[PDB]
Formats: sequence, C-alpha cells, structure tokens
Amino acid sequence: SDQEAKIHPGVTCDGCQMFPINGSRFKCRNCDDFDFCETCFKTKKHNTRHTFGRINEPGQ
Ligand SMILES: [Zn+2]
Ligand SMILES: [Zn+2]
Repeated sequence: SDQEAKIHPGVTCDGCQMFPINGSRFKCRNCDDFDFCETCFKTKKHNTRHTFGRINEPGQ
C-alpha cells in the first residue's frame, strides 16, 4: 500500500489547487481553512510562525 494513493475527499490544496489532495495532507493550525499537499508543504512560502498538522488519511 502507498501513501500517495490515499485521497482526502473534499480537501483542496491551497498551494496548487490539487483536488482531492492525494498523499499526506498538511492542515494549517493557524489559518481558518488552509491545506497543503506534501509537495506544496515543502516548497511554498507560508507564514513561518504557522504550524501544520500532518493528516495521512481521513479521520486523523
Ligand atoms: Zn499542492
Ligand atoms: Zn497558515
């Protein structure tokens, strides 16, 4: 089984508009409703004082 195959239904990556996010999902703990896919999480600029929660699969 492959983490990249996991999808998060209804979740858009705000960095690249991927929908649904596949792979691990990174939800910002400070923004109201902001998510990154993993590539965007590693490469896009974001408030350096915000912290993201890693959600590998729906329900976490
Ligand atoms: Zn993305
Ligand atoms: Zn944020």
